[PDB]
Amino acid sequence: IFDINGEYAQAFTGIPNVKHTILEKKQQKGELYSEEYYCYKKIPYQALGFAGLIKLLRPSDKTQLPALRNALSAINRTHFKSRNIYLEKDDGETFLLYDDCRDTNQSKLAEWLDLLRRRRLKRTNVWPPFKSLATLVAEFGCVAADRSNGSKRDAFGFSNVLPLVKIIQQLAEDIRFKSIVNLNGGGELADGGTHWDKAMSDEVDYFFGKEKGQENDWNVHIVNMKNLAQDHAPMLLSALLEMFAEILFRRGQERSYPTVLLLEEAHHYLRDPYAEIDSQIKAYERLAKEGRKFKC
Amino acid sequence: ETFLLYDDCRDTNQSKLAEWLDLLRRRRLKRTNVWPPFKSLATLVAEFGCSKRDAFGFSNVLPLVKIIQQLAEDIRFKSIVNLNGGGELADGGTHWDKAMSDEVDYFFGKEKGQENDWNVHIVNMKNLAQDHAPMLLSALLEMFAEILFRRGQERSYPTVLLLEEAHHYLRYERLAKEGRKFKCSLIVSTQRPSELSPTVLAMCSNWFSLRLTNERDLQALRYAMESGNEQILKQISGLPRGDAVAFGSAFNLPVRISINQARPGPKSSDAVFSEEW
Amino acid sequence: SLIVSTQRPSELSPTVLAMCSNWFSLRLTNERDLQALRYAMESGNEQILKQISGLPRGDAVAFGSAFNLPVRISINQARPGPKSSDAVFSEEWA
Repeated sequence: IFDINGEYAQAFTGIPNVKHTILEKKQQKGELYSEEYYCYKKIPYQALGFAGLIKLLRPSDKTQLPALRNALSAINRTHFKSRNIYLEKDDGETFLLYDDCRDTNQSKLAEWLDLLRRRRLKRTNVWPPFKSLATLVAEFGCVAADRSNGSKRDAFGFSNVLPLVKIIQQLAEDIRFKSIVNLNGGGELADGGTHWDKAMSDEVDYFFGKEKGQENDWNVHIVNMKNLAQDHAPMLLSALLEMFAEILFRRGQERSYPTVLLLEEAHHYLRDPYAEIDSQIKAYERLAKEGRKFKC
Repeated sequence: ETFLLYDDCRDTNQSKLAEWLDLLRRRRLKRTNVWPPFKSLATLVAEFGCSKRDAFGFSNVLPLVKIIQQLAEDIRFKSIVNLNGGGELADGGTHWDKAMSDEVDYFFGKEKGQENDWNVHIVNMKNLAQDHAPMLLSALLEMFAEILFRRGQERSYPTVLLLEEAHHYLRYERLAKEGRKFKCSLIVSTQRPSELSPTVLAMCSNWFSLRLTNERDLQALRYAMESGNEQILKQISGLPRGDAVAFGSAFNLPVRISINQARPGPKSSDAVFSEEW
Repeated sequence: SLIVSTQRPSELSPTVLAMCSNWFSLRLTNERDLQALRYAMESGNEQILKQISGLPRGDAVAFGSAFNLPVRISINQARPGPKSSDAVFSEEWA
């Protein structure tokens, strides 16, 4: 059941074999079922998705699309520190700089692009801070390298991207959204080289469940909250539909578990009236189509 | 002299790019013997989006390139279209006809005079996404019609087509009209006739109607009759399962026929909720 | 002078059918076509109209300014006739 407003909790007291969640310790038969037995759950900012991040970035200004695409595409093979903007040398020597914005040895961007397309560069195994994406976005577009033995600085591009940088950083500087994200981190990494499979298997196993022949602890998954967002809640609720549709399609007929959903008040969030993009329409249309293929 | 096209709007040697684009316009290059990938068109569009240059002019081409870059990577669409490329190309200016003809000959039977290794061509498409299905199916149908136009009657053979749930993809429209001329036949099966094309229904010469309840479905079907009567429309609303009402050019009077059962039955898979436990 | 041959009176331009001094009508079961014809039908003639909905093969109703009075005509076959192709799929599937 995918609740929206917190009123069904009143009448559902005293039901055996129920897993309860609101927005490790497991109890069982022999203990009464009552209130004030709630848990918490947090969603990170990486789970929104590549298409979701693109939609929230809403690139509709000149040549910002290639910059955003390459900024999002240049995260696994980028060397960056907290406050040290320098270019890693292949030979080994280090020429340190300062925080000042000055053009130095940046002509090797072509070499870095060729090397990262070759897929023989050192990778990054840390959890990227949110401000890293903003730094990468701000970095591209400003510098325009010359053809040979020269440089050119243009303030027109900086003026054009000033609305871009303000709209991307001011909205990210918010407090209403900040109360539902957890930064504890400290997960674990699996070796073998197929870690990309793990990066999706973890959530499809924990949040969605296992396949037949295996054992999962929770059998019902209630989602309910009191805090509501006027312009952000429907997107986040619809954000879960695209990932679920992708998971259901990839599962195939080999693995498929029956699921009964009870989404409520669809017209509030299924079709948002202040948005023009029709991407979500195909998303829930495909989800509805997939509801027929298997037991859903 | 060697030149390469870039990806991230790279500006390199713009003085000699003008002669490159002029030669490309006048076609003074070397022919390629392989099929480029589908993103080659996107790269060409980026190159052609374009002394000093103004970003205002280049800003006009963002929607198509962003749509292409947001649609190509999807597994659902990539599961259907083959983007391997690199196919062998013949020398000349009739490459399109060969590529069309190969697929048409393989999929929709062969030309008159050539023996075939089959007589029934069953096609299973249950995983195809209906968001992209109608355009592909309509394109295939119109390509078949365009190929059939050149064939003529003297080089054609009788063909029969069966289409279940045809209202989804029947929505480009010349196949039905030219079917009589090019010796073709069709069978339309559907469940909501209100969505059927207004012209396609009138062309049909025989009618089989089962239990149909909605007024709008029987409001338009009333409007598109040519050889029926008004004395059987009442029994439509209460037709039992397995009973049909027929009127056309095969019966002197309309007949209430109970259809015989054909063995074996079709693949009707039932999701049992108690066996799986 | 013009001769109009058609099967859908509702698909004709409404101002050209009324200009025709004479008329003909073979079997027509669609009510919307019969109503369109009756919109330009001579008054006082109703019994022959009931045959129009049920005229058998090759029967015509003649009413106009070139006939003494309406009559149900049995048209006679002319030899040779039209092409009458009507391609048959059994003969090529033997």
